Amino acid sequence: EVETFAFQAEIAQLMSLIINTFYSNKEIFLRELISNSSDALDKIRYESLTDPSKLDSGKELHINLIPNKQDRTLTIVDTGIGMTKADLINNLGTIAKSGTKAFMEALQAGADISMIGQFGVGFYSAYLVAEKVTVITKHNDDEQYAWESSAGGSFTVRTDTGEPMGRGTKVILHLKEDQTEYLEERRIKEIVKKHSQFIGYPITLFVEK
Ligand SMILES: O=C1NC(=O)[C@@H]2CC=CC[C@H]12
Repeated sequence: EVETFAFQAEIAQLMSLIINTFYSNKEIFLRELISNSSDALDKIRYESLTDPSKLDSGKELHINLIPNKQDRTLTIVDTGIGMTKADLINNLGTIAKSGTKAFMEALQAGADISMIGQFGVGFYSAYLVAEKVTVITKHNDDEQYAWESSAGGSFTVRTDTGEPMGRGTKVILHLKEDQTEYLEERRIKEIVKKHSQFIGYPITLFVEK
């Protein structure tokens, strides 16, 4: 059972802008996704200060970067608070609507794509380097879901049958053919040290086989 939804017109417009605009500084996608992971990890850590049982699905708070040249995927895994089904369909899209509008206005005033995170829609910077994005997520109050979109105006949501995560979010970047440099270890290290050197959680860069 796969459910297909339409993006809001404004969100689809943002995705087309990111995909079509000529912009060479693509490497900032990693900074945005790492920052999204750090924000979700902050949330579950704060919630556990008043409720230790919220960590029953995993005490570790960390971020993993997993490149896979065989599948041509780059995966950003965090053990943060995760996302409910309403998040995937309604809540994050409500927030992204006003953030997109502010992002569009700033761009016409001289801002560039690298400041996308200041408007709360940094996730969509993933489409600078990815033709398809899959998001596996598990919230303490909901089931494990798989979100997916190759842009084009629609996204799908399904109950995930893969390996259970416990809690957190898994963002799988199906990279474009000419963006395979972000599967190389030295490139990922250089980007992490350049834009994410002070993240308050351990970032483990997996290496390939
Ligand atoms: O992680 C994510 N952030 C988003 O804005 C996008 C839509 C909602 C949930 C899945 C994606």
